[PDB]
Amino acid sequence: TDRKLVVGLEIGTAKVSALVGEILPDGMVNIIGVGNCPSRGMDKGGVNDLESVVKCVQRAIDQAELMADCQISSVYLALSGKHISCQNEIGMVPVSEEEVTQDDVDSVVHTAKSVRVRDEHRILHVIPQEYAIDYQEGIKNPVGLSGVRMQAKVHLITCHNDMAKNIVKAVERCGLKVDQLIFAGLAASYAVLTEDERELGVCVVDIGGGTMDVAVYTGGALRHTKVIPYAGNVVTSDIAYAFGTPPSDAETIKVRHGCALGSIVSKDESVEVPSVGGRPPRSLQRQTLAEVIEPRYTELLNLVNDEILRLQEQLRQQGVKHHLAAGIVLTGGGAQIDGLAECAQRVFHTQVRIGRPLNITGLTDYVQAPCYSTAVGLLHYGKESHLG
Ligand SMILES: Nc1ncnc2c1ncn2[C@@H]1O[C@H](COP(=O)(O)OP(=O)(O)O)[C@@H](O)[C@H]1O
Ligand SMILES: [Mg+2]
Repeated sequence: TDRKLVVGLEIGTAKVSALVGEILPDGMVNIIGVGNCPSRGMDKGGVNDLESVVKCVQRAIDQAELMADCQISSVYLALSGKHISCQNEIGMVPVSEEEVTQDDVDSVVHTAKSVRVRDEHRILHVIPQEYAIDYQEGIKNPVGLSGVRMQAKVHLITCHNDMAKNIVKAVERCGLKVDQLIFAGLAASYAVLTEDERELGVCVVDIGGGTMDVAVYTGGALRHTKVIPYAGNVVTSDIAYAFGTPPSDAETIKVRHGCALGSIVSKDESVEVPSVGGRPPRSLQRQTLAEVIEPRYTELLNLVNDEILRLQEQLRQQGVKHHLAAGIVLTGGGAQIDGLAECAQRVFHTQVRIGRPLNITGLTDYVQAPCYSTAVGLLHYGKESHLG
């Protein structure tokens, strides 16, 4: 008769995004409300001023609430940060009456997640990877099948206990309930990935301001989750230091004229820059600016490439699919720079594409930017939370 709504909120380093979407019978999300606000009160270490973030959240909430003609009461909250980690466990149970029932599934996943976890961490996501019923490896939906012993591979995403307290207080002080805390990198791949790319094998890199969220899917299952604490802010620091310009201006010139490949930028495109110390403005070439951006971006993607390969090795020792036939998907705000899909192709030596949010309709023009990957992914994750 009506409409099922899902609202996602991302309190980022520079933007606070609130998205309102309808669940359609398709499985697509009809985005009917957008809310943007400059994220005031958050360092990269986290929240430094609660009252500022409360006004920021309710501002973004009020705009999307009015644009959608609804009443937001609960949200799906994103969560980024340095102290996010992962681990993989393996459980095994005797199959009840030699036919896999739901209680068989629930206990083997329970015995996998009931393990010692990284010092000062709690389980944020319990994601089963695949099941093995009597040496039929790689089973996704195993309920109903026959067998004696069943193995389950479960992927655990863990986070520090306190790293969410501030942003939960911020949202709760706006009269809103937190439906669930979602890892930002997880929601990102929910938005930019197709299901066949997970089957073929892919690696998503959510490139924000302070973190690079990396997820690796092989054989249709999430294999790895890694947070690298170096992103677009380190690139901005290079421009501010290599040219002697305020970081507020180094951020402007990077988004306005930056490029990850000095190979493709012309020699006659010249940019102007305000200098520090009240000293006269300087004039540099777009190519020279790209010659500063390229070494850092290459170094960052090599950190991801180094993480992909050593994971691929350990997967080879375990007899699990490992090849990334779908390639690399770079997403996030830091992935929107020119020439990046080409700079990454020289690093990973495979197909690279810049992914935007998928599977959406309505106000798609407002959230089609790769920086909206996490925000849209909160809508899809919450949609899957409903139908289940
Ligand atoms: N057109 C662009 N070119 C290069 N970098 C960009 C561009 N747009 C945004 N960025 C970078 O992306 C980062 C912000 O991405 P975002 O996903 O909003 O961060 P977070 O996930 O931490 O909130 C900033 O560091 C910014 O410099
Ligand atoms: Mg982002």
